[PDB]
Amino acid sequence: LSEGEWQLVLHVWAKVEADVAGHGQDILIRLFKSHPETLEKHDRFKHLKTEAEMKASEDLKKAGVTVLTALGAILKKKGHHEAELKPLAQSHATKHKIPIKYLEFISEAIIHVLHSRHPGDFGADAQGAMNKALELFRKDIAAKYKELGYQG
Ligand code: HEM
Repeated sequence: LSEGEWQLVLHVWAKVEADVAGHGQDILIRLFKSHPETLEKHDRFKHLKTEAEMKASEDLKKAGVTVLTALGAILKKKGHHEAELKPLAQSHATKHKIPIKYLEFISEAIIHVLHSRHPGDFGADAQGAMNKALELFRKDIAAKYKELGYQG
């Protein structure tokens, strides 16, 4: 990415950082409504049925913060993220078994929620920069998955 593209990514991300849990809820709810098979991966809360149940769930709220905390740390490295990807790839490839296509699905949900919440900070320039950042994440985590023997 260019330095300007990185700055656009980090600009909108600072808006996420104002309420990380609420953004995480919205992104996971979007993911699970759009791609219900992904909910099955979360044993603690895979039985949730309605949007209201999802919003009330403490476990789902914790999960959203876990994801966004880790992704924010990755984005702030501006591509220089091998050390942060290493433990993530280890668990996601060998324990949770999250295929790349699920990482595509959550990327779509992140983009949807950022555009819904922050359109004036998420125009075409910024959306393209975030798309590039999230594609770089997925490309590099895929390479690390294969190093670990996982072809997902
Ligand atoms: C931006 C993408 C993602 C990030 C940064 C992320 C990050 C994290 C982190 C930091 C943890 C806790 C430590 C660990 O187990 O490694 C975790 C756990 C987990 N992740 Fe992810 N993750 C992402 C995408 C996903 C997706 C798309 C799924 C499912 C479709 C998923 C399923 C899980 C599961 C099942 C756990 C174990 C805990 C639980 O059941 O809530 N991850 N992830």
